[PDB]
Parts: sequence; C-alpha cells; structure tokens
Amino acid sequence: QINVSFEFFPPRTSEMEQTLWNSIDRLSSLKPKFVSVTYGANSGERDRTHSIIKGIKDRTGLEAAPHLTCIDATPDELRTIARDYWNNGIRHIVALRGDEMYASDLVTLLKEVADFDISVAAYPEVHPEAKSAQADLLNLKRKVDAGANRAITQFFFDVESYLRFRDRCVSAGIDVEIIPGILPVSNFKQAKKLADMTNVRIPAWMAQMFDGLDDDAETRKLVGANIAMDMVKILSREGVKDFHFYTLNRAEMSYAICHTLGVRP
Amino acid sequence: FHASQRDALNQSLAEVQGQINVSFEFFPPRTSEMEQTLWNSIDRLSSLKPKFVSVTYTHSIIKGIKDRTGLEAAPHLTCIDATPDELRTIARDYWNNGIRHIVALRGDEMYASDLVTLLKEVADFDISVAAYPEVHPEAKSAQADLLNLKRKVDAGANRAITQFFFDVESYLRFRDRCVSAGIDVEIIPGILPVSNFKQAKKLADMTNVRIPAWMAQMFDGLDDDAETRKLVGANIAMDMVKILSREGVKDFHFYTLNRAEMSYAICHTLGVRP
Amino acid sequence: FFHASQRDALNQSLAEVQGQINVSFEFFPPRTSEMEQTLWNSIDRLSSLKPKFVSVTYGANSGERDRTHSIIKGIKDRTGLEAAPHLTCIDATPDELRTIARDYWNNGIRHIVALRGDLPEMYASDLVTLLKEVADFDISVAAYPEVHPEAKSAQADLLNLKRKVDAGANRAITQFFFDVESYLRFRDRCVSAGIDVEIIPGILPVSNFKQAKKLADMTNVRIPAWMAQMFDGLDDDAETRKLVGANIAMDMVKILSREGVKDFHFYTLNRAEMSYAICHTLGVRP
Amino acid sequence: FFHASQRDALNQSLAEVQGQINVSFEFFPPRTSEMEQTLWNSIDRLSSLKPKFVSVTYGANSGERDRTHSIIKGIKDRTGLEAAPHLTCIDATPDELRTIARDYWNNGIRHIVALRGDLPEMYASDLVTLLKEVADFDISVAAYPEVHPEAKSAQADLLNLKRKVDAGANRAITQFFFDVESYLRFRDRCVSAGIDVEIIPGILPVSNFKQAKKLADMTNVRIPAWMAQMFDGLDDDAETRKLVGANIAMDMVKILSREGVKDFHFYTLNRAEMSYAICHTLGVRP
Ligand SMILES: Cc1cc2nc3c(=O)[nH]c(=O)nc-3n(C[C@H](O)[C@H](O)[C@H](O)COP(=O)(O)OP(=O)(O)OC[C@H]3O[C@@H](n4cnc5c(N)ncnc54)[C@H](O)[C@@H]3O)c2cc1C
Ligand SMILES: Cc1cc2nc3c(=O)[nH]c(=O)nc-3n(C[C@H](O)[C@H](O)[C@H](O)COP(=O)(O)OP(=O)(O)OC[C@H]3O[C@@H](n4cnc5c(N)ncnc54)[C@H](O)[C@@H]3O)c2cc1C
Ligand SMILES: Cc1cc2nc3c(=O)[nH]c(=O)nc-3n(C[C@H](O)[C@H](O)[C@H](O)COP(=O)(O)OP(=O)(O)OC[C@H]3O[C@@H](n4cnc5c(N)ncnc54)[C@H](O)[C@@H]3O)c2cc1C
Ligand SMILES: Cc1cc2nc3c(=O)[nH]c(=O)nc-3n(C[C@H](O)[C@H](O)[C@H](O)COP(=O)(O)OP(=O)(O)OC[C@H]3O[C@@H](n4cnc5c(N)ncnc54)[C@H](O)[C@@H]3O)c2cc1C
Ligand SMILES: OC[C@@H](O)[C@@H](O)CO
Repeated sequence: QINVSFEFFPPRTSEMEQTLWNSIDRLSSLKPKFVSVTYGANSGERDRTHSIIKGIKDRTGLEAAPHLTCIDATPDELRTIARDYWNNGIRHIVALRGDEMYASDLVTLLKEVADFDISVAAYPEVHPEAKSAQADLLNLKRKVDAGANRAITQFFFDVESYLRFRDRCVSAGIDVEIIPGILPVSNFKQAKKLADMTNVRIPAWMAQMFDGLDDDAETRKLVGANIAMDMVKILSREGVKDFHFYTLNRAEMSYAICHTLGVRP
Repeated sequence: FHASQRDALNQSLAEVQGQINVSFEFFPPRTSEMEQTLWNSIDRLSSLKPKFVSVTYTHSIIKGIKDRTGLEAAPHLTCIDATPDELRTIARDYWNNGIRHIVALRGDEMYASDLVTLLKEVADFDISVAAYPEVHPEAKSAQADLLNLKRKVDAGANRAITQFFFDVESYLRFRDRCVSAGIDVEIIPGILPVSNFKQAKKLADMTNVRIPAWMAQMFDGLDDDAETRKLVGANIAMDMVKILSREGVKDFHFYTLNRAEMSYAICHTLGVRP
Repeated sequence: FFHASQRDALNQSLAEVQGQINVSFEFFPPRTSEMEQTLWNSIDRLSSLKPKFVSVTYGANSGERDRTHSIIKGIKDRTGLEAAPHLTCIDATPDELRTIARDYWNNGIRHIVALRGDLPEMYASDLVTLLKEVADFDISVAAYPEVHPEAKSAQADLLNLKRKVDAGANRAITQFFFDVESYLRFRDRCVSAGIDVEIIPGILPVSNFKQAKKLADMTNVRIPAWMAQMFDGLDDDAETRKLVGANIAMDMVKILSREGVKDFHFYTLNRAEMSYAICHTLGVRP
Repeated sequence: FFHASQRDALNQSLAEVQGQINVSFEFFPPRTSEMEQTLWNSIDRLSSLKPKFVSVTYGANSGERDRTHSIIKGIKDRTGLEAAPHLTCIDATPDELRTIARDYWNNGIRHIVALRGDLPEMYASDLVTLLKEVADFDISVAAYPEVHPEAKSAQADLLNLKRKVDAGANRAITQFFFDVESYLRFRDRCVSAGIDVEIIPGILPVSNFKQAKKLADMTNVRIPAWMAQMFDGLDDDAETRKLVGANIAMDMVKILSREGVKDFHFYTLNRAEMSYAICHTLGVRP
C-alpha cells in the first residue's frame, strides 16, 4: 500500500551520466508511481532536465516529471514550454519558484494550459525566506488551491518536525498528501551543507553518528542506511504511505530502504 | 510516541560513547585469500581496542594476534577432542606463554563444566563459557540447560557469552531467568551481523536459533543482491544493539566470520571508535 | 516507559534550540525610587541576552504618558536596544496621537505597541491605521487566545486581530495564558482566518500567585486547577512560590518550543530573575 | 497536541497524589558553626513536613562517629522524629559494631542505614546480619540503579542487593540518578530477581552543578547531555542554577510519581529550600 517516487538530477559529466542510467534501471524495477528530474539554471538548464525526462520515458515507460521553475522565465515562455511538454506526453510537472512570479502563479499558469498533475514544494521547517511559519503554511494552501494535487517536503532529519507539520496542514484544510522527501545520507559533509542552506535541523545524535567518518565511505553508508530505514519505519507507522527519495542519482541506499518498506520488484 | 521514543533511544546511544566493551571472534583461515582477509580485519578491528579477541577451535593465530597488536587474545578450547590429561598439557602450555583467558567449551566424556574445573585446577585463568538463550539443542529442558550454565559459572567461569539470536526478547527473558537462578556473571550477547541470509539460516538451524518471521521476510528476495543484504543486515544488527544498550547491556561479542566492515560499523554506532 | 522517554526527548530538543529563539521583554514605568532601582538592574541584566526588542507599558487614562517616554529614552541611551512604547488611543484624540507618533519617529523610536486600552471611539485597528499614515512604523498588537472580555464572540475577536494585521500590524503578541493548548488552538485558528503574522506568546512567570490570579480574573485567563493547587498554601512562602512558578514557566516554554514557537515575549513586571532563567533554558544566554 | 495534553494529565495526576507520598531526608554532620546553624534551620523547616524518618550520614574511615550520634540524639530530642544513623562496617570490628548497635537500640534508635562504606573484610550484607542478631532493627540498605563502581557485573550487584534484603533489610534506597529510565528499568529488574522490598529513589536536588558532577563521576552516575547543557554557563549564577535544578527535580518526581513511586528520599546536603519545594509539588505540605 506504499507508493514511492525517485528524484534525479541532470548529469554534468560522462561518469555521472553512466551512474544515473544504472540507477534508473535499478530503481525502475520497483515500479515507482513517478520519478522526477531537477532543474538548475546554471547547472544544465531546462534542456538538460528535459533530455533526461525524455530519456527516462523512452527507456522505462515511467511517468517522469520535470521540475519547472519560473525564475528568469516570462509567462509566455512558460506557456509555450508547458504546451510542448503536454503534447509530448509529459503530464506531471513539479512546479517551483526556483533557487516576480511565486510558485502559486506557476501552478495557475500551468492549469490554464492543460490538466497537468502538479506537485509543489512544502517546508516542515519553514522556507528560509518566509516572513513567518504561518505565512509559509498559507502559501502552501494557496498553491494547493491553485491546483496542486500533492506536496513534496524538503528533506528533514527531525521526524517530529514532519509529523507536526502534517498536522498543521490538515488543520489548515490542506487535503492533499504531504509526501515526505527522504534524503538517505552517505556523505555527511555534503548533507550538512545542504541542510544548513535550507534551515533543516540536524539532530545532535545524527551529527555524532557521522563524527569521525570523513574518510570512511563504507561505514557512512551503513550508518546512513540505518538512519533512513529507521525514519521510514516510524513514518509508515504514523500512516505515511508515500515517500519521495532524493537519490542524488545513486540507487543502492534508496533501493534498500524501499526493500524494508516492502517495495520490491 | 514512536518518534519521541526513537529520538530518546538514539540520544541515549550517543551518550554511551566510551563505555561499551566489545570483543571479536575469529576463525582459523582455510585459504591464502582468507588468511589475508583475517589479518586485514584484525588490523582494522584492533583500532577499536576490544577488551579481548578470540579464535575458534589456533595457537598460532593467538600468538600472531598477541605479538601483532598486543591485544588480549583468548583461544577457544574444547574437550570433545583430547583426553583430560592432554588438556592439562595444552592448558599449561598457554598459561606459560602469556595466555590468561580461555573460552572453555565442550565442543561441537567430560562436559564444559568439567573443563572449567580442570582449567581452574591448573591456573587462575579468566574463563568464558557458552550460554543459550533459546536452549542448547541437546538439553532436556530450558531449566536443565540453565542449571548447567550455573554449574559452569560455579566451577569458575566469570563470563558467559550467548549463542547468536535474532529475537531480542528471547535474550532479555533469558537474562532475567539467569539472575533469578543466582548466576552472578554477565550474559554477554553474541552478535551475528548477517550479510548472507542463506548461510545464517543454515547456522541457525544447526544451533536451534529461531529466525523470526519478520527477519525471514526482510531477507526474502535478496538471494542475489549482496548490496541490499548488507544494508538490511547492518540495520537489523544496529537496531539490536541499540535496544540491548538501553536495557543496560554494556558488553557485546561479535561473530565477525573474519570480516571487519559490519562489526566495525555496529561498534561505531555504540560509540566504539578509533 | 512513555512518560520518561517523552521527557528526555523534549529536554534534548530544547537543548538543540540554542541560538534560534528570539525574545522580548516588557517593563512598566517605576512608581517609586525602589522600583526605579529594580528596573534598571533588570534592564542591565536582561539586555545582556540581546532581546529583539523591549517594550514599556503605558496605563490608559493615567495621564502619565511622559513617564513612559522617559523610560524609553533611558533604555535606548543606556543599552542601544530597540525600545517600543505602548501607546493607547482610548485616551487621546487622533491629532494628539499623530503628534505623539511624529515625535516618537523623530526621536528614533520606530516600533510601537499599538493598543486601545481599557474604557476609562477609536479601536486599536484605528490606531494602527493612524500610525501607518504617520510613518512606516513596526507595529505590534494584542491577541487573545482566550478571547478579549468585551468581544461579542470569539469569531468577532479573531476577525478584529485580522483587521489590525491588515491595517499594518506586523507582530501579534498574546495576553498571557496558562492553558498551553489554548494558545496552540488559537494559533491554528489564526491560520484558518488567513492571518499571516507570527503569533508571539506572552509569558507571565508567576512569583506572586495572589497577584497573578487577580490579573487572570480581570482578563478572562483560565488558571488550571492543577496550578491553583500548586500555589495553595504558599501565601507566605516567597521562596517556594518562585521555584514552583519557574518550573511552570519552564515547562510551558519547553512545550511551545517543541511545537515550533521561536519567539517569546516576557511580562517581567520589572523583575529579571525568572525571565532570565527561563531564557537560559531556551538557550538564550549572554 | 500530544505534548501539551501529556503535560496537563501529568500535572493533574500529581495534584491528586496529595496525602499519599512518604518522604525522608538525609543530613550530614555539620563541620562548622555556620553549617550547624544551617542544619538546624533545615531540620526545623523539613520536620514540619512529617517525614517518615530522617537519617544522618557517617563518613567511613573518618573516626568522627561521635558527631553522627550527637546529631541523631539532637534531632530526636528536638523533633520527636525517627532518626536513623548511617553505620559503616569497613572501619570497625564486629565486636565494636555490636556494641555500637546495642547502644543505639538502648537509646531508642531502632532504624539503621547499614552500609559498607568505601575502602579506606565485611560487606554490607554481613553488617545487616550482625545488626539483626543484636535486635529487630529496621534496616535500610543502598541500591545502585547504575551499578556500584566496584561490582564485577550488574548481575552480581543485583544479587548483592537481594543478599542484603534476605539478610533482613526492609528498605532499599537508591544512589541518586538523573536518567529516570535507569531507575525504572532497575526497579523492574529487582522484581525479576525476586526482591520484594520497595526500591526508594534517592533524589539529589542540584543547586551546585560543579559539586554534583564531581559526586556523579565518583559514583558512576550518568549526567545526560541535556542536563550538562542546562547548567553550562551558570558557574557564577547561583540564582539561575537553583531555578534550573528545581525544575529538573520537580520534573523527575512528577514522572516517578506517575509510575507509582510513593516514597522519596532526599539528599538535602543540609539545605531545606529545594527539597521543601519539591515536596510541596508532591502534595507533602505542613
Ligand atoms: C521537493 C522539492 C523539489 C525542488 N526542486 C528544485 C529544482 O529542481 N530546481 C530549483 O532551482 N529549486 C528546487 N527546489 C527549491 C525551490 O525552488 C526553492 O526552495 C525556492 O526558493 C522556493 O520555491 P517554491 O516553489 O517553494 O516557492 P514558493 O512556494 O513560491 O515559496 C517561496 C517563498 O516565497 C514565499 N511566498 C509565497 N507567496 C508569497 C507572497 N505572495 N508574498 C511574499 N512571500 C511569498 C514563501 O512563503 C516562501 O518563503 C525544490 C524544493 C523542494 C521542496
Ligand atoms: C560463544 C560460543 C563460542 C564457541 N566456540 C566453539 C569453538 O571454538 N569450537 C567448537 O568446536 N565449538 C564452539 N562452540 C559450540 C559448542 O561447543 C557447542 O555448542 C557444544 O555443543 C556445547 O558446548 P558447551 O561449551 O556449551 O558445552 P556444555 O556447557 O558442557 O553443555 C553442552 C550440553 O550438555 C548438557 N549438559 C552439560 N552438563 C550435563 C550433565 N552433567 N548432565 C546432562 N546434560 C549436561 C548441556 O545442557 C548442553 O546441552 C561455541 C558456542 C558458543 C555459544
Ligand atoms: C501584549 C499586550 C500589551 C498591552 N499593553 C497595554 C498598555 O501598555 N496599556 C494599557 O492600558 N493596556 C494594555 N493592554 C491591554 C489593552 O489595552 C486591553 O486589553 C484593552 O481592553 C484592549 O486593547 P486592544 O489593543 O486589544 O483593543 P482592540 O483590539 O481594539 O480590541 C478591544 C475589544 O474591542 C473589540 N472590538 C475591536 N474592534 C471593534 C469594533 N469595530 N466594534 C465593536 N467591538 C470591537 C475587540 O474584539 C475587543 O473585544 C495590553 C494587552 C496585551 C495583550
Ligand atoms: C542511600 C545511601 C546512603 C549512604 N550513606 C553513606 C554513609 O553515611 N557513609 C559512607 O561512608 N558511605 C555511604 N554510602 C556509600 C557506600 O558506603 C558506598 O557506596 C560503598 O562503596 C558501598 O557501600 P554498600 O553499603 O553499598 O556496600 P555493599 O552492598 O557491600 O556493596 C559494595 C560493593 O561490594 C560488592 N559486593 C557485595 N558483596 C560482595 C562479595 N561477597 N564479594 C565481592 N564483591 C561484593 C557489591 O556488588 C558492590 O560492588 C551511601 C550510599 C547510598 C546509596
Ligand atoms: O528539495 C531539495 C532536494 O531537491 C535536494 O535534496 C536535492 O538533493
């Protein structure tokens, strides 16, 4: 009864390109509900995001959702892009503002073009630029009311933060699924940098768990897998039936975590 | 409640750092490839400063370990092999080289309780004996096997080390029954980190160790997926020691099967680090 | 053992909050030389905690507005902190209010706590609008998790808070409460009403229960039975009252922090010890 | 809102405990005229709480046994309370111990806290047996939820407690702890070992953390990281330390009470304020 999705990013080197396709073959066997591919304005552009989406569709037949932002894009460009995507069978978009228009404006624009499945970003620990937690929650509701049919959370390591946030979403009348984004950690220095930039709290017990492992990739993997397996176990017990994995183009950890959730080939 | 409990459990584990004693069990290699692997694991695991390491039955490995690392290395000694006289000659030999700790077993005439008494009659060894939370296969009953452990301790055993187990409750209930029976030594959990479920299942079926339904299911479908087995097995073992540590267990014995990676990682989670 | 486990998790979560909590302190104008001395001692002590701002009350209908302004200037001069006067509209004409507001702004006072005040005309929302017309003030307004005593309904009072925010208020600060669930339920209702400002809990550390009970009864604030029982028999035991009160307040902020509250406003009544210690538990330290 | 609901229930349950909790207080022999004054002030204050008994320590190897006996007689004469001397066997022969015990009994002292004492022969269980041979004393003995530092194992230490109970001890009093789960787990293990006496938690209210940390480190008692963090930065702030410590102790006894504990032994270190207030929260009042 558990659905999963996997997020990938467009490879920038030949080596990473090989890694990604290996990972897609591995993870496709788990029949994810969808997969998605991120966008970076200065790290590959829309064309690379779209190329990987098309490649995934052709190779696997899976539903593949591009992350589409509105930064430095005009409404007419976004409409033209959306039409093209829809006509080419891309019918799920993760609608974002991007690292003028806010994301709710993009949701509205997209639904005007066609009846897209739309996913939007949610922040259990509050978007860094929000004027308040209340304002950020009202924004998520605006995005949902504009037509988003699921929210996907920023990653978190304090599970209670997700659970409390989900409760506040329900109280606010936000009736779509709030799907936890899960970041399996194999490189803690990299995770800490991402977390610091996004205001995501790293519990002291977790920082302690990675202490002394800067040069021990094997132990980091086993420790990180344990942390992620524990988290998904707790979340599932609390009624979560959908998980979105931030794979960073690697399959092994996400595949194993899915295994423990009973999501298997 | 589930979330808050895990946070508490994880933080409690974080704070035990520097208070857990561990030991590592190795076996004599049977090939050149396994020889290399063994000494690589010994070098990797020695950095953790185990209270002792042990070698199944051997004398050479024990000496090599002692000279190479200066760690207390306890040979396993059985009496299903030699005569009561030969043992005295074999035991007196160890004590005359620096071997002060011996794992006394009956072995896969006399029972282990007889070997403890004999060794004690030879010298003031540290003596570790085997315990069976799920009852030794030959024992007539749980109580008889329990009384036997008591005999072995009363004869001079100062540590008991358990057969591996996967049902934590079985261990905990057994530990309680031991104290109620007046056994005043710790019941040190033997931990078997599982990377090969087929192999672990074979071992368990030979030793009367139960494989829970949940565990069989966790390994279902992974016969050809070494990577996923390793992550799943590490998770299981890490969860086990986390629970055991909260229940006040501060000693763990690892059945490494001569491989360091899993036990090393599990130790790391217990705050046992270089 | 659920209760024990829950405590450890709550305590550890509190510990990891260090550096994330913003605090403010409310003072009142001293009426005696002794209270004047106490206040400045408290200001020195609490200023070391780097509060986001401090504020100074002004009693509606008192005619003692100059005392409030004098204390405000003294705080700014002495500490360099942002100091916000409370300003009430029930006892001044709009023209007088515009004059007072202009003088504040020209004196570098750019955060006002805008209130109606008790009836011995304008409502607080009218003052918010008047102030924003004068200059781009930071404006804080009163919120009532347990409903203002004069409100025709909880809905009317909630829509009034919305009115004040829509008029320009960029902070809401609550009346004190002892029923933590009441605050949390109110915070959720504020979202339901589309109010996008953070709802900052006002905390009253209790060292004198007789006094607190008088204030609570005047303001429609509920004192849970367990709290009444906790202070029973302590009329002549100031030491035990302080320890009991500190325990209550520390418990309250620990729970609020876990529920995501990262701003606290303390009703110090010009005393530093309790608020300082409560701040310490929140990781707000010199 | 689980956390808020859990607090209210725990607080209300504590309130309904009034009249059901038994308490005892431990004192030590004063070493200066100033401490002598403090002790008698504390005895007067705490005696009003009607403790089941009080006790007075005796430092093993100190040679100052007469000071303990003198304080005990003074307490009985002044308050009429049951007062129990601590008696150690490490530093006296069995004959001396029988003499001391007989003199106690003939002096109306019929509860002894029977201890081994630190090594500068007999174990505490030997003293229990010796005392019971002299007369039908009430005998209290030490228990260690976190295991006595010298024990060969947790099992050995637990069986030792059983030995002391089987020898005649009718109370067990624990070393202090700050990890509440450790006490609760130990209480369960005591049942598993067939020990039928109540395991009374010894509570150390902390006002001086440096001192407490020294004691804890000597006795193998764990200080949770959140507690270390709570006292960080308070070396020169006695006021905040007291409020923080009171909060910790009050939280601890609230949890213990909910788990069915109805007996508490306070390590007062001769000071009354904290223990008195903690007792107040348990409904133990004059
Ligand atoms: C699951 C997930 C996938 C992501 N994928 C990508 C990706 O592929 N590429 C990329 O560049 N970034 C990506 N991001 C990050 C995202 O782009 C940033 O977090 C960005 O800063 C906000 O995007 P958003 O869609 O959340 O914007 P919004 O929902 O519009 O919110 C952004 C901020 O604006 C505030 N806000 C909303 N409306 C108003 C208003 N009317 N007035 C004032 N403030 C307002 C919000 O409260 C918030 O603080 C992703 C984030 C998540 C959670
Ligand atoms: C940590 C550990 C390390 C081990 N290392 C080795 C090794 O290096 N080499 C090896 O060959 N094997 C090893 N073994 C396995 C062990 O040798 C076998 O399990 C053997 O079957 C029993 O050995 P034991 O020392 O338990 O014998 P025992 O303690 O003597 O008990 C064995 C059986 O005899 C029964 N029994 C004992 N005394 C009596 C009596 N007086 N009357 C009736 N029944 C009695 C007991 O209940 C039990 O069923 C190890 C086992 C463990 C748990
Ligand atoms: C943090 C804080 C600081 C304070 N500082 C002071 C101070 O320094 N000096 C002082 O004298 N008092 C102070 N007060 C108290 C305050 O002044 C009283 O509570 C007063 O009764 C209402 O003030 P208000 O700003 O909330 O008024 P309002 O927001 O105007 O509300 C007052 C009542 O009017 C009702 N109401 C609002 N608009 C209408 C309308 N159009 N028609 C009919 N009813 C309406 C509201 O529902 C409410 O019942 C403070 C209160 C708080 C919470
Ligand atoms: C409530 C309380 C009050 C106290 N009051 C005092 C005081 O007033 N004066 C003072 O000097 N100290 C006092 N102590 C401390 C005490 O004396 C020390 O902790 C001392 O080290 C042990 O005392 P015990 O009575 O617990 O000894 P025991 O119960 O005899 O135990 C001491 C150690 O010996 C081990 N042991 C017991 N029997 C044997 C055996 N047959 N063979 C090998 N090991 C054995 C036990 O496991 C334990 O490790 C007190 C402790 C508590 C908890
Ligand atoms: O939402 C943030 C997510 O895209 C990062 O974890 C990328 O890895």
